[PDB]
Amino acid sequence: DLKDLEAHIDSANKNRDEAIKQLRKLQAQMKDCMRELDDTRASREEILA
Amino acid sequence: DLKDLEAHIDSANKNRDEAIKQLRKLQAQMKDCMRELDDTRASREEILA
Repeated sequence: DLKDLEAHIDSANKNRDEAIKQLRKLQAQMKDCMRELDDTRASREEILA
Repeated sequence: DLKDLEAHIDSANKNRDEAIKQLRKLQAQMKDCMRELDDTRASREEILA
């Protein structure tokens, strides 16, 4: 049980890394989309107008 | 130590929940920006023409 919980801790930490890894990639992707959406909405709305 | 491992699993799972909670709010914003960019892509590509 100790080794099972120890291995489970690695799986729990590994599972947390998966969600954290996606958050890191999603954050970089969201920031790029948010930054682009800011310049695009500020430029496209002006260039299209 | 077995009971102590449960705290690490709870703490590790708690940290993953925090990242998942923040990722959920950020993942939704990323998809929202893509929708505006997609709508602006066709418009900027056609309105500019």
